[PDB]
Amino acid sequence: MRIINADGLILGRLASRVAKMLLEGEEVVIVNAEKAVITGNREVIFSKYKQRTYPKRSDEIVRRTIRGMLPWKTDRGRKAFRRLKVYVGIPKEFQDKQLETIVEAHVSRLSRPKYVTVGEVAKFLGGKF
Repeated sequence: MRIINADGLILGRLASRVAKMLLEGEEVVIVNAEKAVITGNREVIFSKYKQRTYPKRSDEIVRRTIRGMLPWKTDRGRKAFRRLKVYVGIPKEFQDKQLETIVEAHVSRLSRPKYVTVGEVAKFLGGKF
């Protein structure tokens, strides 16, 4: 399996790359889901997700975003989605494992980064975490 640390990764980019991994047969675990980021204006992002509510918890938001990038309705999409596990923080079983990142998804690769974390969106919506 491949364990990805979502800390500082742009949600959309993270989701697109992970969807491809799942379709290619890889088992993917995402940790620190609440630390992934969404670029844009804070009020606009909050409003957008407020209208969608749809999961309100960080891990669920990340899971749903990835589901939308897969051929969900098909048999190939369902099988791929089954190989995904998402968690907030880093559960005990993954604390001493190698955590990978996705360089292309780093928000730090942006010149003028404006963003909020998934956790901040979850808190705003009333999610547990």
